[PDB]
Parts: sequence; C-alpha cells; structure tokens
Amino acid sequence: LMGGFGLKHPPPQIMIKNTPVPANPPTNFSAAKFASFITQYSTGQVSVEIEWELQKENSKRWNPEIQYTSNYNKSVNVDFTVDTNGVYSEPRPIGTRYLTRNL
Amino acid sequence: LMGGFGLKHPPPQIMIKNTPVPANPPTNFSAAKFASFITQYSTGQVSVEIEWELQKENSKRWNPEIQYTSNYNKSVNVDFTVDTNGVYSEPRPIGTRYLTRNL
Repeated sequence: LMGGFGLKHPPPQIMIKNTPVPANPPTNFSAAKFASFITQYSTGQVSVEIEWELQKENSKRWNPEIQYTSNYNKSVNVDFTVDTNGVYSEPRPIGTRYLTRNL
Repeated sequence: LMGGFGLKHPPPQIMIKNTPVPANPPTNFSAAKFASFITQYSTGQVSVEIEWELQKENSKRWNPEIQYTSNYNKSVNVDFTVDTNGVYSEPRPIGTRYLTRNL
C-alpha cells in the first residue's frame, strides 16, 4: 500500500557485524563473560546491480503527451544537484505516471 | 539556410497532369490546334514512406533534461487536434533541440 512490488520471496536481508575482538584477559581464569572489547569499526564498498524489464509505449494518439521536464527558467540552484556547500537535494517527488493509455 | 538537409541529388520531382481529351472535331479537316477539350479532373491516393536513421542520446548528466511536453491545465481545445468545426491546427512551432550535449 505504500507502493512497489509485493514479493513472497523478496530480496533477502544482508546482515553484517564487526566480529568482537576481546581486550587483554586477566591472567587468572574467570568464567564471567567478557565485557571488555577493543573498540573498532569497519568501512568498505557496496555494489548493487538490478536488471529491470521495460514495457514500451505502443500508443496511437495523435497529439503529444505530457512528459517530465526540467524548467528552462534560470535559478540559483539546478534541481537534483549539489549546492555550494556540497549538499545533494531532491526538489520534488517525481512519480512514474505520465504516458497515457486507454481503459 | 531555412533548415533541413542539403542534397546534391535530392528526392526527385514527381510530375502529374491530366491527359487532354479533345471535344468533337469538325467534320472537315482543319490544321489549327484544338482549343476545345472535355473538362475533367482526377483524384486518387498518394502514399509516401520515408525511413529515418536515429542517433541515440548517450548523456551521463545526473539531473533531468528539458523535454517537449503538453500542458496539463484544462483548455477548450486540445493542442494538435481538430476543433468543433473539424479544422486541424498546430498551436506552436515545435523544434527539435531539447536534449543537451557538451561541446
């Protein structure tokens, strides 16, 4: 109901954690669990590749159709772009429904 | 300079006329040319088929591009359509330059 595709078997969850690295144990045995750990974090790179199937528009209508377009008028910032501070923003919620079809 | 493609050998001219059909000649020979003709015209159907080669847009720009679009606001007449009297009109001179490319 928010949108998208309902999948019985959706893309699986990818789970990740940093393996615990203990700090130095005491020199005499203690059966208590370790609360003492070496502070660490991890970084890396993640690639995702999806293949999408398209359904082309077959329409016979004579007149032109509504398209999603940028505005030609001048502006301080270009839409869908970084600003002077390096912040990427999205001006509007673009939807997918423009082309038309008969019932 | 008006636009289009310059061709040394453009599409040829297609020429058509109605063959003259004389009216009844006099019954005695006269060497004067005939000025007297059966009034007639011709109608028919004409098909033209052109094959056009396309050059696809390769652009890497992130932000969206200007498109040619219809206006969604309501109006008495749809653009590029007949009116109530059956007259087809073109509201504006659509040009071909929308997509962008670097120098």
